[PDB]
Amino acid sequence: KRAIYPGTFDPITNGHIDIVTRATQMFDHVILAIAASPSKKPMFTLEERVALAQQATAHLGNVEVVGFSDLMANFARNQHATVLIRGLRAVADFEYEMQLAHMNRHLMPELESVFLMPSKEWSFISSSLVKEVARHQGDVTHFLPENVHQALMAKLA
Amino acid sequence: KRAIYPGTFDPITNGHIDIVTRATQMFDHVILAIAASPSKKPMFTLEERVALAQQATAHLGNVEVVGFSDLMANFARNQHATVLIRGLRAVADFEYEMQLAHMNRHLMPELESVFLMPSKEWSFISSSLVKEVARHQGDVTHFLPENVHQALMAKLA
Amino acid sequence: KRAIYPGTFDPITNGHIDIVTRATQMFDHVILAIAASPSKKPMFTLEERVALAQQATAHLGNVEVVGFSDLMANFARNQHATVLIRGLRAVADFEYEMQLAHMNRHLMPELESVFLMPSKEWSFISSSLVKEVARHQGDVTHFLPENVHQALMAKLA
Amino acid sequence: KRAIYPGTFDPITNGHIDIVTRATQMFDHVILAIAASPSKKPMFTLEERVALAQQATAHLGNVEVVGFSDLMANFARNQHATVLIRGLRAVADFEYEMQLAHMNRHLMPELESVFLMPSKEWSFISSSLVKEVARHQGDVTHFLPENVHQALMAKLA
Amino acid sequence: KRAIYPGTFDPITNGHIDIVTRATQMFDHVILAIAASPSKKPMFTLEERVALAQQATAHLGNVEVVGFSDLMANFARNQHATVLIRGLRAVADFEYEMQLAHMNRHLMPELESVFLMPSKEWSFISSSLVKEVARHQGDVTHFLPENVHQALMAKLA
Amino acid sequence: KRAIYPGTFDPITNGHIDIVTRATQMFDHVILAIAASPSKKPMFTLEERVALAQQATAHLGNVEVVGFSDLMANFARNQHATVLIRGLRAVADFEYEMQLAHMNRHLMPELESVFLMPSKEWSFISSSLVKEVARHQGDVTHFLPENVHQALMAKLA
Ligand SMILES: CC(C)(COP(=O)(O)O)[C@@H](O)C(=O)NCCC(=O)NCCS
Ligand SMILES: CC(C)(COP(=O)(O)O)[C@@H](O)C(=O)NCCC(=O)NCCS
Ligand SMILES: CC(C)(COP(=O)(O)O)[C@@H](O)C(=O)NCCC(=O)NCCS
Repeated sequence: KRAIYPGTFDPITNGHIDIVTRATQMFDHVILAIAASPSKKPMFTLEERVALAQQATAHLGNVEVVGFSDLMANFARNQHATVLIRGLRAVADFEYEMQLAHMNRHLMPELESVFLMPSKEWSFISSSLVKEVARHQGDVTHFLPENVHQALMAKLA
Repeated sequence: KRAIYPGTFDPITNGHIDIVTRATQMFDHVILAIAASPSKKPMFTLEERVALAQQATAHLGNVEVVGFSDLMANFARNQHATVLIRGLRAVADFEYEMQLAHMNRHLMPELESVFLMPSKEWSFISSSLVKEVARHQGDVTHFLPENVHQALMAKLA
Repeated sequence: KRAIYPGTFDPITNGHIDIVTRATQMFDHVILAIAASPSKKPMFTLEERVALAQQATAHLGNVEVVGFSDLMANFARNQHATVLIRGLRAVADFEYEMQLAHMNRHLMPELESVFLMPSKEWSFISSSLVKEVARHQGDVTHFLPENVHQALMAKLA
Repeated sequence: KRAIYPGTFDPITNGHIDIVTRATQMFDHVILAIAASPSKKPMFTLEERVALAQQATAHLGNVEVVGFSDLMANFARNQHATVLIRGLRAVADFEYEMQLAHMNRHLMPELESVFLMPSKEWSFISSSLVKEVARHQGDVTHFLPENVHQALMAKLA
Repeated sequence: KRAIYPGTFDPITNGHIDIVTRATQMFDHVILAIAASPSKKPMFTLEERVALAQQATAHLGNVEVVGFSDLMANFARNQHATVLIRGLRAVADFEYEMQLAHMNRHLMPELESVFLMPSKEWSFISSSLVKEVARHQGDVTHFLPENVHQALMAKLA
Repeated sequence: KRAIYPGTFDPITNGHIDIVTRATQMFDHVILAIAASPSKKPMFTLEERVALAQQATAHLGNVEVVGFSDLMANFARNQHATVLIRGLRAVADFEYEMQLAHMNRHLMPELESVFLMPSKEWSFISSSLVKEVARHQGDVTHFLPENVHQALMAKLA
């Protein structure tokens, strides 16, 4: 059972770690796929995001961090993934998640979308807000792995 | 991995069959657990709902149908399940799901709640709606397993 | 074009009057159909709700008030209606509406469900809320047609 | 400023304690008003719910617990309150809140409805869920004040 | 009865065709109005969008495809439209649709907003996602009229 | 009791006036804080927005209009505010408001978020839509204070 957990992870947060950890307990191998070509230019580059994610999940043996470009479904297919991990926060855009799941099912029926729920601790935060806050002189240490915290300070300095 | 798909299944519809089927393709064994749910004054008795579900899933070798009146978390632990399956078809079916999911996580942290999405075909139906239509002699053959439709027909009028 | 505005109308409020009025300006004939809805244990009998609605819409020459206990789709077909009217005032009043709408489309595909939006003035009221307030002797004259308020006053205390 | 926190509190949970506490830090005096709510067939009698709330808030010197069967707006006016407190933990708990809020504003315009947000810890619980879990002998000590848990234990089984 | 169905239609999809077709069955004349001056620059130009829409609705006799600039309400007024067609997908932003409907009612009270529901087949897809997917090497043939499909390939080539 | 009511107020609307007025009736001093460095470039400059807001709230004695940059929470802290005013429209993005409230609670626990509800009159409009409409030759006089109306005409001229 190969599962894929795609996203921009710009940067990876404790919420992401929470989700991927829960996934590794259900599936044999989990590919943490980092989107290589966003439309929004990232705060961190693909290479940086991959490095941060690799370090943050170094302790997770069955987790593989890999960057990818173009369509996520095409990458999942080539990686032979049959499970698509999606984190559902309390503040998630449910309607959007439904569009995404149905579109991905259309593109690759053999890839089953599964939604996991993070701890209440990370159920109300998003990478978008974390960056915004950090960029505006706010403390977001609590939401990030130590390595990501150190990298973010250098990035905003 | 042993997964438990809990619900009232009063009656089990094609929507439920859709969800349990996706579950069996993902996990080794799936226990479709039917709760007594007396506070809901079910149309069919627990024994009836169990028989209907057993027949409706006879073709699924990895599905085991069982009834229970225990606390969901205790039953899951006692059934040796570590994954809890629930279907998501609408926003309303999200806030309520998070409460149960977090409550179950509190009672049994190792029980991971997984949410699956049904086919577009069954995204707008529920046991409740099917029963209401049937109570008015409307054709619901399209939404129920054969044995269940017969049972529902016989149960009414 | 013949349109049918179905509901329990227990009792019909100014919100309903608002919707049916917008309906008459759009379609040639509008049938305000009151469902028996026994499972809801209506405050007023079907006969009472029909009389209240008839009086409350006496000024609307294109509105016909009728009661029914049949399957909504069959009644619509038998009334020669091809448009089904429903009001939308909130998100909750959307997911539930889509289920009925898709179920009715399944039973009678030529019956097109149309959703209208009430005035801001009636966007937060419902028959249920009005009754609850009235049960506590609160002033609800503002939300109900004159004849309906009298009837509600008489019905209670 | 005198504020009134109305609800059924059947039973009062740690979530309610969280909300009322935030209320006392904001307003001089807070009246936790427990509605009879007979249509809800409360588990505990009004007298019982009042006693449970009184004990659960004994440490809060600015909180006054009272029971009422009157129209919420009239009781608020008669209690000389000008602020109405309500907690928000989910979307569902928003559309329903706006209806009551606008209805109360109609009955008593000077009564300003204020919405507070509970801690993440209590964002997914409700009296209803706690009771359902307790009816199945599940451990709910974590979500209820000590005296309330004892009372709930004694009330059941 | 003249109805207007406004949008950017960039490009027109099967969901749009579904909605406009349902509209032509209720109203005498339907103006498929294509927004001429978006803020987001279109994938296809206004002229292209009009050509694609005209071809895709060539079989619909009472449909008129027309481009317009500035305020939709001002165009509707000059076109003497009294019905404003809005498609409501399951994944629609309901709150936004309410803002839009109320703003348009403020601008032109004589223009009544009517919401139609597409088939379940097109209830979870948006032009936004279709473009995104196509632009990233995904197959979206299923969601577009043949002529639109051919035009999109040339556009992305 | 010092409360802060932050926002971009670009420009200030009747909805904003409604909310700040309700706030001044509950708290001793209200700081209407205008965001100085948005990401979206404003229609009106910070200086203009402050001037417009000052004029529009000139009649409100306990209201202080002040511009601020960087993190709102840091400004609130330095201003010694303990109440954070948030307006909740019927068309509000509730999930987003929850993210914001929780993030701000993390940043400054002593700042309590309180949500107020505007009149039904302003419950379905946003500054975003008002600007869009005005920019496209639509009448938005009804939603703005006279001074803001005059300033907007000059701005778009
Ligand atoms: C049956 C169900 C899964 C709900 O499913 P439903 O929406 O199909 O009725 C839930 O009510 C349940 O778990 N019941 C058993 C009693 C219990 O433990 N309840 C607390 C659940 S958190
Ligand atoms: C009465 C109503 C329109 C619902 O309206 P309501 O929200 O006003 O109670 C619906 O329950 C109905 O159509 N009842 C008739 C029985 C039926 O056919 N039910 C299936 C509807 S899909
Ligand atoms: C008790 C409550 C505050 C609702 O709270 P709840 O969600 O905790 O049950 C409401 O039902 C109420 O105000 N009841 C008193 C009767 C009344 O005036 N109802 C109309 C309220 S608009």
